[PDB]
Amino acid sequence: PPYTIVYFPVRGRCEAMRMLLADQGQSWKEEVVTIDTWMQGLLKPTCLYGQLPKFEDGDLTLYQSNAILRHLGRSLGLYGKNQREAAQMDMVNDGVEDLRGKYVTLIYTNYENGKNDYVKALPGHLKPFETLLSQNQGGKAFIVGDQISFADYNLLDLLLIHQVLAPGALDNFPLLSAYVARLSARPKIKAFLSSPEHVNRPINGNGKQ
Amino acid sequence: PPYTIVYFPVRGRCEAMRMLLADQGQSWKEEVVTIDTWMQGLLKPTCLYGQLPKFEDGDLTLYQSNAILRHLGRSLGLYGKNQREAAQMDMVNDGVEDLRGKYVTLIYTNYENGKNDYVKALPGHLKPFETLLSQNQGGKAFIVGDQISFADYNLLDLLLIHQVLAPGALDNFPLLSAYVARLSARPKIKAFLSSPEHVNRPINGNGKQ
Ligand SMILES: N[C@@H](CCC(=O)N[C@@H](CSCc1ccc([N+](=O)[O-])cc1)C(=O)NCC(=O)O)C(=O)O
Ligand SMILES: N[C@@H](CCC(=O)N[C@@H](CSCc1ccc([N+](=O)[O-])cc1)C(=O)NCC(=O)O)C(=O)O
Repeated sequence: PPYTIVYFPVRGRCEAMRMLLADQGQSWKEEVVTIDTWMQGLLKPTCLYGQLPKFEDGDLTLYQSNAILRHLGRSLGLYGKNQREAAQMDMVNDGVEDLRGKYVTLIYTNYENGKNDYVKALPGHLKPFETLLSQNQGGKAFIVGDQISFADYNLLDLLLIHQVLAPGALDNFPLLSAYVARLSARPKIKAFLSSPEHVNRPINGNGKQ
Repeated sequence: PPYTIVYFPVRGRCEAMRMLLADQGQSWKEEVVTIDTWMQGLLKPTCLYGQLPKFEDGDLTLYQSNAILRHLGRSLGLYGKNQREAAQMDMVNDGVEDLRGKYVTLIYTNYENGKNDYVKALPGHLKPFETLLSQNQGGKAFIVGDQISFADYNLLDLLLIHQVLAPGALDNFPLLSAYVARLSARPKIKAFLSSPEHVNRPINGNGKQ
């Protein structure tokens, strides 16, 4: 700490890290970058890869959302109890990222002509996570192990935005449905998902969801 | 150990982990999966996300090429000396993965009409790495710190395949140019690059590069 999130005024690739920080009783500063400011092209060239979010943790400045998540997981003790779990958490998080990428592509470049197809192939992309849960404590714990990890927050966010994209998304996924509800009931999470900062923030930059 | 790699008969997303292993004096098993076999539909359904590569350390089965790289780097001591370096290495690796995905799309779905534009935009995508190096001992050491990390093997592979795609891609990037020469000059790595299993193996599965 202190923690500072530099991002556009949307949930997008930052809602997961915010739930993590909130569920760990951490406070952070939000630096909102409007599209107008970004179009001026002043901040963009200063970003390592020309993109946001940008994260500041004390003297450390990071880019790449997944790198930020892993940093928080490693520093706040949300990365498993050993190398074996750490590897499994990375495997889970990479899967989460692959789906988010496709979700993003759908939202921003082909929403009206590709939603039906996307929702059609969605169960196939969610099944792996249902399987993962079934293999861990029968699915009554977390995605990996008995302790919540950064992967959980990223996966939770992914599942939540897909339930908005497709209402009955988890109908045929009992473990994932109970998983989402279980984590959403976590006091700090419930409070976060209920806060105005979160409610007032649109899921994506084009309003589509 | 023992290490087993289940992948297609290409370098693709496994050449990086392969150089890493070889450079660490490690040996492994190569289970080559041909297109024909893959189209038989027996292995795919058994893969966590329906894709390869698949990895086996003996008791632990992994998927996601970056999870594998991170796992090897973590268990073999190639993940930095502290939390700060590990975070920056992740930031590096994420950036490498971002460009690899675009590289992959070009080669497999739009090589002909997209190469011109891709190579034109390539300098802008490599610059960040040139910059990172200039901020780490003038680029005399590694991508992050002075110790080789899983991130270095991934970046090296990325730079090498782009050198074949666009000769002179590093003409305006002296630090990256040297970076590649040096690491490729490493005894274990140099031996790998000259091995028949590597030499005979195509970069991609569609004969393009
Ligand atoms: N791999 C990187 C990917 C980052 C990325 O896609 N960043 C986008 C924003 S998230 C998606 C997004 C886009 C636009 C808005 N908006 O409000 O206008 C919000 C979110 C960006 O910086 N775009 C600016 C640019 O490239 O010039 C990561 O995971 O952090
Ligand atoms: N995020 C995953 C992505 C894995 C991925 O894209 N895997 C591809 C192979 S690498 C790219 C590739 C494609 C084809 C060949 N080939 O020889 O025909 C080789 C490599 C795959 O399994 N495709 C099968 C499928 O989706 O059905 C990772 O990083 O490991």
